[PDB]
Amino acid sequence: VNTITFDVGNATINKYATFMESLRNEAKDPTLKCYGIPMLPDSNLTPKYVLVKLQDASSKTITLMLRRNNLYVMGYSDLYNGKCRYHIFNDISSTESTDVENTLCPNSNSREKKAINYNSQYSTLQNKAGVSSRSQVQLGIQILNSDIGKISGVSTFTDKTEAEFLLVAIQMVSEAARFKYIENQVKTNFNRAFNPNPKVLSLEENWGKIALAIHNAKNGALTSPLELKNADDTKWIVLRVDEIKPDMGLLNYVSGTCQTT
Repeated sequence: VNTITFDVGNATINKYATFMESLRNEAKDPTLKCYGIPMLPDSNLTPKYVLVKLQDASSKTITLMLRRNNLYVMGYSDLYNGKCRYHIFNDISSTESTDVENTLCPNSNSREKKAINYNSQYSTLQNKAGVSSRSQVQLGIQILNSDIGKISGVSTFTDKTEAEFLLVAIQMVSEAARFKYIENQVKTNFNRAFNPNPKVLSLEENWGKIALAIHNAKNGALTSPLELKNADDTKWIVLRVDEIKPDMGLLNYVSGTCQTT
């Protein structure tokens, strides 16, 4: 398994772009694509995971563990009290939890469990964060930096603090890797906090359906309309791959052949 580092504490637009490029190039299958868009591999291709190490401005770090097949965050680690502490989501199987423990913290003689005591669904994370919509949790580089400092090396912290950090990190790492549109929202707002707009949220919620729509399209024509949102919360009825492709960084894994270019 590879570990890709993003220096949040000394970040720039160009270093975030490079981070996104590196993460997509690690995660993608070496050959699968549809309409020129790289696709994630099956659940069997090794390495099955990708690690992302987030560094704050005091060189404290938090390492996220991503499943390569779908880019979901499985858990994260940090260094406290001389130990590697692994924090696994409660919605991971026993077998995957063993991989998470041993991938995040391979030294079994100096590690500690500190579970994430809730699942990874956006509805759940929003509930723990106290918000009716994650539009209400701002994203940004200084927020991510600050959030790392509230957790890394910190004995105890609230579920709200943790859920806020996860909402931010999941969206600025996995969702941005999935969607060039979301990468670009971060870059357009690089110097400031921002609220994820209706198009961000719609893309995030529909990523799997988008992948299938593109994989199934014949000669660039979607088999059925794909309804998403524009940034002003109006409907976006997608009819051709041409309209959605620019927003895509990675397709979810879909079995079977497709139009490859």
